This record gives sequence, structure tokens and C-alpha cells, in this order.
Amino acid sequence: GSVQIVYKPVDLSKVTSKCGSLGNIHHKPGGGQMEVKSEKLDFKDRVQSKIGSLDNITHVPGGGNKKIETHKLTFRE
Repeated sequence: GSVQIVYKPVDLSKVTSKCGSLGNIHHKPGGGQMEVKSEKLDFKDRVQSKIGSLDNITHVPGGGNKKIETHKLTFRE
């Protein structure tokens, strides 16, 4: 009972951008008020929590292109 597996993916992709002039970008947030009351806080096994955040981001990638590629081969008898 012979088994023969061949996994030959080809990818010639191009995630491309072109942008002549990126700019003149103003991010002027006007402040705020945050209150959080808790008694107890238990966490376990790969928890990702934020509690009480006042957070400003300005993110101007000239490019900002992303490619995510997952090859997963699994074999069981």
C-alpha cells in the first residue's frame, strides 16, 4: 500500500503599490476621559487584553502592502 504525495505550489505574485506624493496629513485628537472599575481579574492560556486605553495612532506607510501565506501539510497513519 504505497503512498506518494507531491506538494509543488508555485507563486509568482506581486503585491505592488505606486504613489506619487503622500502627505499633508493632520491627526489632532481632542482628549478624553476613561474610567474602569473592576474587583477581580483572572486570565489564562494566551489571553490578549487591553483595559482602559486612550490611544492615538498615526500610521502612514509609503507602501503598506502585506502578504500572508500559510502552507500546512499534515499526514496521519
